[PDB]
Amino acid sequence: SMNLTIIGSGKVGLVTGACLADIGHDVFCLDVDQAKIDILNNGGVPIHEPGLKEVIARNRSAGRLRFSTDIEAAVAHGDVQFIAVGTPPDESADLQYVLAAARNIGRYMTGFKVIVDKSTVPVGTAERVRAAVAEELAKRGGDQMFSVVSNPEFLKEGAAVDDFTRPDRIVIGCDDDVPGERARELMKKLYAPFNRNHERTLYMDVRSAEFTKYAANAMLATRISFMNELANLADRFGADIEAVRRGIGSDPRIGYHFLYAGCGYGGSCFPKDVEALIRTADEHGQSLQILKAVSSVNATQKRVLADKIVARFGEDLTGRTFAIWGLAFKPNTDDMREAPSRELIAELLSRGARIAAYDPVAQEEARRVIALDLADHPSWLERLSFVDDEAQAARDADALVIVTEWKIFKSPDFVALGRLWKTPVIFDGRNLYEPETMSEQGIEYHPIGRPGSRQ
Amino acid sequence: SMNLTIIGSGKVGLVTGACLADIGHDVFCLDVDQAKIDILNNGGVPIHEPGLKEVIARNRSAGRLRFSTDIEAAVAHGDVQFIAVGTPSADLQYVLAAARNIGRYMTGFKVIVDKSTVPVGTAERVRAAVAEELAKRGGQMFSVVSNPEFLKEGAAVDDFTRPDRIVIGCDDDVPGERARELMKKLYAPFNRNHERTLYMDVRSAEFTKYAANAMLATRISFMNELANLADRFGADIEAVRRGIGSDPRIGYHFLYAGCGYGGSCFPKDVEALIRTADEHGQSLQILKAVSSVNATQKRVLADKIVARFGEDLTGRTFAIWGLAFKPNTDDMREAPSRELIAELLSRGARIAAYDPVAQEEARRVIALDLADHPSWLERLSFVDDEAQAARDADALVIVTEWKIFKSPDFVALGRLWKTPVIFDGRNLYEPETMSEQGIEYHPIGRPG
Amino acid sequence: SMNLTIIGSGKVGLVTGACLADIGHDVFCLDVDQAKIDILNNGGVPIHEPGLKEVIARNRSAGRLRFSTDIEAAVAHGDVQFIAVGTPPDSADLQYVLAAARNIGRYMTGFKVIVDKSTVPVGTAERVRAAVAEELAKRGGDQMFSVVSNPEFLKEGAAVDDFTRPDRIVIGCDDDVPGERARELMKKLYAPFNRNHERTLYMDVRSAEFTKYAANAMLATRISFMNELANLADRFGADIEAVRRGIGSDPRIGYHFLYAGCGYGGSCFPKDVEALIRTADEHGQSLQILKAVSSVNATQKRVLADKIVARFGEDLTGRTFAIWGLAFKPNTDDMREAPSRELIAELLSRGARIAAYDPVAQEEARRVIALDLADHPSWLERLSFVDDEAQAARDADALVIVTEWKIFKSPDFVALGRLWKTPVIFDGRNLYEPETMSEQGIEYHPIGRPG
Amino acid sequence: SMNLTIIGSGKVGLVTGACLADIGHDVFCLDVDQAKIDILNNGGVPIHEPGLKEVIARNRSAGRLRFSTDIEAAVAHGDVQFIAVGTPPGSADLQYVLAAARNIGRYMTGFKVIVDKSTVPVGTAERVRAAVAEELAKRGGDQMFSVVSNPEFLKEGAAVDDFTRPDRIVIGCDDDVPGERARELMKKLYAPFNRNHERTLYMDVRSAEFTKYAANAMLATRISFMNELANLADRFGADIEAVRRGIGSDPRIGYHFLYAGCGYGGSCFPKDVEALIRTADEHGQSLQILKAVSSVNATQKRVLADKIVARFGEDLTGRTFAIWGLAFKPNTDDMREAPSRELIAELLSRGARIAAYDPVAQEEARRVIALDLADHPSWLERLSFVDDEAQAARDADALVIVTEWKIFKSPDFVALGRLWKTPVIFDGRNLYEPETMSEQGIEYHPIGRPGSR
Ligand SMILES: O=C(O)[C@H]1O[C@H](OP(=O)(O)OP(=O)(O)OC[C@H]2O[C@@H](n3ccc(=O)[nH]c3=O)[C@H](O)[C@@H]2O)[C@H](O)[C@@H](O)[C@@H]1O
Ligand SMILES: O=C(O)[C@H]1O[C@H](OP(=O)(O)OP(=O)(O)OC[C@H]2O[C@@H](n3ccc(=O)[nH]c3=O)[C@H](O)[C@@H]2O)[C@H](O)[C@@H](O)[C@@H]1O
Ligand SMILES: O=C(O)[C@H]1O[C@H](OP(=O)(O)OP(=O)(O)OC[C@H]2O[C@@H](n3ccc(=O)[nH]c3=O)[C@H](O)[C@@H]2O)[C@H](O)[C@@H](O)[C@@H]1O
Ligand SMILES: O=C(O)[C@H]1O[C@H](OP(=O)(O)OP(=O)(O)OC[C@H]2O[C@@H](n3ccc(=O)[nH]c3=O)[C@H](O)[C@@H]2O)[C@H](O)[C@@H](O)[C@@H]1O
Repeated sequence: SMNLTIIGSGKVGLVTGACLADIGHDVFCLDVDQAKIDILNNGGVPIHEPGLKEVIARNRSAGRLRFSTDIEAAVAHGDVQFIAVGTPPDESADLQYVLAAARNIGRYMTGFKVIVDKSTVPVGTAERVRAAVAEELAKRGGDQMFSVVSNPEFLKEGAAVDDFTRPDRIVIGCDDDVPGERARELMKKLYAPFNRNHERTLYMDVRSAEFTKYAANAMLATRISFMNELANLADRFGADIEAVRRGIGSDPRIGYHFLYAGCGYGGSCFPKDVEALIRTADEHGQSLQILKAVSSVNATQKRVLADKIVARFGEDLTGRTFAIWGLAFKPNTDDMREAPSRELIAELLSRGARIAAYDPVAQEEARRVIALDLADHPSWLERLSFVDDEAQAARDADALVIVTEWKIFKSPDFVALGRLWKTPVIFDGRNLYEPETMSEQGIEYHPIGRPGSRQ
Repeated sequence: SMNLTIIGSGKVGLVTGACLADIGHDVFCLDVDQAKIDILNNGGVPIHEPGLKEVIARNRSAGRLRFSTDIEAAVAHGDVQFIAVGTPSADLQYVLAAARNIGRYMTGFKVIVDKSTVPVGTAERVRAAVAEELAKRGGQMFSVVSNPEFLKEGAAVDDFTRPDRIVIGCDDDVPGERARELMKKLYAPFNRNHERTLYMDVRSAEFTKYAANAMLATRISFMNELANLADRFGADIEAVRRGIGSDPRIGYHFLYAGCGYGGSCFPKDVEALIRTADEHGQSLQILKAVSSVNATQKRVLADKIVARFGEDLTGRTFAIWGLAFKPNTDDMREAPSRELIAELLSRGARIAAYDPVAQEEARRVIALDLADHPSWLERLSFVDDEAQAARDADALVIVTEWKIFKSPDFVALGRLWKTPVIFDGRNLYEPETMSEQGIEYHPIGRPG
Repeated sequence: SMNLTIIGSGKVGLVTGACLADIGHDVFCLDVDQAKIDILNNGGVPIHEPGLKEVIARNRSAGRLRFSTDIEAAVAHGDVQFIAVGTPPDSADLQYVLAAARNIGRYMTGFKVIVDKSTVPVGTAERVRAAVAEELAKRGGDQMFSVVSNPEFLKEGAAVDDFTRPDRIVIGCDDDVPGERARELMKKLYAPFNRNHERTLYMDVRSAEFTKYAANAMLATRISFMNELANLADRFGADIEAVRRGIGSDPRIGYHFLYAGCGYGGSCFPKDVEALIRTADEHGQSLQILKAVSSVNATQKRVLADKIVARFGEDLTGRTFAIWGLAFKPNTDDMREAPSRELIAELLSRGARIAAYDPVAQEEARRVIALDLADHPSWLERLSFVDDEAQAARDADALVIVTEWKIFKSPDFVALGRLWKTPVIFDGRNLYEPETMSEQGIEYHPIGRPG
Repeated sequence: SMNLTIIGSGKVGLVTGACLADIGHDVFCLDVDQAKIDILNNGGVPIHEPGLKEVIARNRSAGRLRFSTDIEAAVAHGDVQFIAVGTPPGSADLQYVLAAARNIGRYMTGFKVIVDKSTVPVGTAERVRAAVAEELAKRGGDQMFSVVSNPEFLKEGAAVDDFTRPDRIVIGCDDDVPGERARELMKKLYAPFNRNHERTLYMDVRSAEFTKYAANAMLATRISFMNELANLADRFGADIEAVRRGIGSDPRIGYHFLYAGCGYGGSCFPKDVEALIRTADEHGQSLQILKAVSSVNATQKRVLADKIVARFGEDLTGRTFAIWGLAFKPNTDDMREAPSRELIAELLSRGARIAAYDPVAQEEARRVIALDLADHPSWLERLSFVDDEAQAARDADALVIVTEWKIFKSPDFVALGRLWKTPVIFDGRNLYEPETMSEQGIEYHPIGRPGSR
């Protein structure tokens, strides 16, 4: 059992801190946003993460988990200091809060600290974190040493508590000098309870660990863009992208996962990380061709639903009504960041249509961000409504558009719907239904990468 | 037990036919190259495929496997006719020619199986050709089926008998559903544990084959770009591989950066898919990038070498370990070694190449490659022993990671080369092992 | 989308019915217990299964899931009829299964596919087939059917996850023409579970029936195997946990279910192991390994008392023991065959006072332990249940751990130090690292490790 | 790079020594059998291990691998001393291990790390420690050492692959100062095996010693487990192979080592399972599951004869049986504890003639069966060996398959039909699919499945 400090209280820090406490460590979770800290200390949780509330509560009442804004108390407490603060897009990749945390650790250090970069940060960030802390130690005459370590984060939004407790792997990057080898043993000790069956931890140098995180997200992004290009080609060949998915996923060298063509990828991670890796690379004088292509295919894909709609109803959608099913960038979250629904709704509104959107969870967040998106077009927002019931969105719709494959959308009341829409047309950005089931249900179906039914 | 005909006697047809026989079918293997057929009938095997000779022999002597050039007897024999001929962007002549013959001499209901890798919609052309030759005859029904091939060169017999999956594409009309049942019957012995077979429409089966090879190609090019980025960040591409392969969504396989991909399949298929797409008015951005990264990567060894010894390599000698496009084959098609050796030769160097298996094939293709430069060829030799290549070398270059190169006699070598320098296009050795062995190591995507 | 009927509303039927609905099927869930039906139709859930309430609710409001006691309506509804009723030892009581089978035969319209989901002895599907064919003969029936075996692989307390993301789905069918028809229907029904890897596994019905037993029997064998080695480790002075990692790292053996402790319990392993032994004796064969496995477990359930008696004496009058964990495993409230019951009885019989704690099974335990010990009112007066783990430790001579619920993994050893009489812990689950206990000043008695 | 000595030149020592050299260590391989040493120094290899010859050659010519009978030179050379000598019979014979230990103590210079590689009984490392500390007392020795357990997990005939790409490496060390020093040395030694996943697993020495036996005992249990269920399947009319797929698909159970058949043999499982049972009775505990496991195997080795006698009668005089497979498993020539030996004995004793075939073990089988049957010269005259699988079938009343060598998987059933007396096959390894046999006109008797006629 060790004393750990986590700096930052978002998905990464909140989950990491709570869960490391849950295995018997004494965790101090620090943040500067006093309201966030106040809310946590009053039994609330600022993020939609199944499991997280009960774990936080359990460990607070047990004396293992504390929330505060006391910077000095935080650095005093932990021998291991996790940097888990955010990294906002710039112009790409804003290191200010990370370096600020690093500075404070250097400013008030007593003895040997292990400083862990948990937040997703660009290769070499750990050297800047080391330079910042070594300096604040020079302004103090410090014969106290430290090592910076890379321990990236692999949590999926809305599945973060499971992903943390039952990880595929744990990546640790350490220097092989003497401080580094000391920090390494401490990480070994810290993560022991995760290595009791298969050995889940994976050791490397810090620059490799930093890199790994980006490459991992970049490959997952490539897989998706890959299938999306092929899906648009399938429409031309008359093939079925879903048959092809089973077809190539059955080769264990490729695997079955993340090959789901649709209306593109969004969220707080892929687009940021892909972009950041492309920039870093251009800055080192290298042009990532494949990743550049991957990023371009996605920007295009986010426009595919509008294209299909415009191709079917015309350039001018004045007088049309579209039901939108699903707003969040993926199911089981309320995160609207980079969500395909936002680009879709904008295009449609701009061409004169009325939109009735439904999402089991993201209604509020969507209303907020889409209002900001469209600030310069008040008159568009007047043609956008949110409804409380999936079927209600369909009232007088020329078509229903599915953009996030939430479970409730998989088995709808097609008869109740038949009584509501103007025409039984569905555009499907996630391939939820089997075309010929749609055909027999009398529905004009427009999937992505498969043949439709159109009757 | 059914009677099958296989048309074509290269890797795909030879292995397919022999192996389908070995499970009790009566296989007629047809080809027009009489010499090939003569060789097979005299116990020889025109391809380097472990296992294949014994399987062919076993089944010939058992009366289940026959080789001939008799077109009509072939068509007469098989109720299922596999088209397994070659496809030299994307030349359909031999496939259509086989299709015609089947139409020309058909008796009853045939199931025609496109096994050879062919572009989406090829099965409709094969259907049109055969229906026509049936109209010149007042004709009996048939269905064209897609059943792609997933054999790795040099491991083809294993890959056929214990497949990951079997892909079958059929129409859902009544001929098509009849062909389907026949395929079900034919492949029954492969479905006795897990159900290995996967049914779909024919255009999707055709597509699957290309997408699969294109995804594999992407994974490689992907890691190669990252490898060249690692060199700049000072990261270790191999650590990264472990780092991202441990995510089961990504997987551990085909993430080996190096000097690029080669051979008779990836380059052809990736190019073919790009063309077909442009022809349908779509530009595959990712795949084009993937193809461009590989053309570049095959030049990476030369670049590192020129960066270290200069633009003019006159008076240098390089040892080349590995010629074949990958280990455990003798196939020199699209092999990185060919681009490397050309570049080096063109800048004045002497080359001594070694490969456990491909020496003859390499000598042949490299002579053709460099026909216009006789004087280059005079500076190229092949040797019989890996260490001999090293005699007076300024450096040793590893381009194919055959097993014997994994544990070399670094002392014997030390007695032979001019300077202990190794460029490594496959990342065989651990850098610090090389450092302690006194060796100047240039890996791909790692610190040296 | 098909119309399915599920007969029985316990773990197997409730979860199976709700979850098959959730993928778009129209499910009629039938049971005779009107109170159970009434509770379900009023938004309640008679079992502790995470996920299950929301899935039931979701699908009721969507018109895909219905609960009733109307036998005839149930048979009329489903073309596929799941028998998921219970099978109470005896050894192995088929009455409710046969009774369900009869009703199906009694009111059948057209071709039915009858699916034995409940765990039933090899050849049960022939008895189900005989029962239904007869009721059809009392009716002059030119309607056909096939009986199918589709065993269940749900873990209590993880049943909803286990159903939706299964290792494999086992289907056993005849290869006559009715059977091959039922097979296609099962293929159709289970399609959505085969979209990545092919999860479904076809075989004959007797082999399917058998598989279920052999699967539980092999898991039981692994545990009893490690338990015997654990008691051997105490003699060699080795560490059973080191050995577990030692042999678990061979992929032929694997890492799971090798956790020695105070034995196995619950509503499945003991029943199924016993059943398979009986069936075998009835077929003139003595399963030696399984018999040994069963005997090792009966012994292991006494190990905690033995260790305790060896330390404090044959007469425990004047001693007090804290009991942490009552349920047969963590994350359930099921007290069936729970080691804690044999432990608590032994200890009470020798004069001790017991204070037991469990985060979930308090009520269930109080109920079953009262029945266990009905002949011994005076024993029960020496048994209390407490609401807070630490409270159990008040004046305890030792703390005994019998179910490794997560909250027990990181306890307040100082708070405890202020409460117990002596810092002694007997550990039936190996929760703690011995030398951590040593430095914490604690006299630790694990199973199969040095203390 | 370290200097290592390996004591003993059998599978364990030969492979270990050669392969540790192959990663750059300087290996001295010691043995007392001068002929064995002579054969190795002349490019020969006393064991059937694919890959081994080339590795040995490679490393000899490179100056990293040496074979000798010079005891003192051996002790002088290695700072790490692997005990890899044999452990024969009585249960579990420690004499050669203790003798090696003594020599190490007799001639030690500085700090040695002594590694018990050979499979030895729990607490053997204390006896090795006692023996060496004593020989140091007869010499007045400051010099310290630590005994370490590093068990072996090689499969016979696959030993080179299994060594170089291991599932895990098990190391047991004391946690005193000598022990922690030996631990670091082992960490250093095995580093090149930990560059991807960390393959090495540290524990105390008694647990390491135990691990080795439990691992074999669990593998043995799985097999006997399936064999009992196989015999129960015959009664229920179920298919044991369907059950295998049925329970293998549960990742908690896994797919491996669930092949019912005519039992387990070889130089390891029976020895180790027996040893574990004895040690246990000696510590006053009766291993019930293991005892049953051992009992089920002894019985299974008799199943083929039982099925044959049930079919043709108590008296097999005038019958002839083809035997396909002799080695205890495929890809080896090891006849130890092979099921074929118990089968052939039974059959011969009832008057039958036997024609046996094996692609590799013919010589070794002739030798051991002759010794098994020394007291029955007349039996051996009714036993022949043949060079071609099909020749065994000449006039056979039946063909019996006991080792599932690959060549048996696709036989010339027509060629055979022209040779045997009746088309009858008893299959102790379940090679063929029953209904394929049925259509081929063959009376098939598999283990734990329904047959034909
Ligand atoms: O860096 C991070 O923090 C995390 O980023 C991602 O997680 P996240 O963005 O929350 O969720 P994903 O499940 O990756 O969703 C990505 C987007 O791709 C889309 N997608 C996903 C899969 C697919 O097959 N097709 C597809 O379009 C999803 O709808 C979603 O919009 C990764 O999945 C995590 O492993 C990583 O730790
Ligand atoms: O279409 C076909 O008939 C076959 O082509 C390919 O196989 P192949 O070209 O024989 O050889 P691979 O083993 O795929 O290797 C191709 C190239 O990839 C390179 N490679 C592979 C993996 C890797 O990580 N890095 C890498 O550079 C190899 O050096 C090699 O030159 C596919 O792997 C087969 O599944 C397929 O059936
Ligand atoms: O037939 C059934 O319905 C189910 O029965 C069991 O599930 P369950 O009864 O919930 O309990 P398990 O999780 O199997 O645990 C069995 C007992 O063995 C004990 N055990 C388990 C694992 C172990 O390593 N050691 C050990 O002592 C557990 O504490 C528990 O008391 C099986 O695990 C399921 O696979 C099966 O579907
Ligand atoms: O202690 C040792 O030296 C070695 O002993 C065994 O290896 P081995 O003796 O070569 O034989 P195995 O391949 O393990 O099989 C042994 C016997 O079990 C039989 N077997 C195996 C698996 C199965 O499902 N059924 C079965 O009958 C084999 O046919 C053979 O008779 C162990 O597999 C290795 O872990 C260990 O390193």
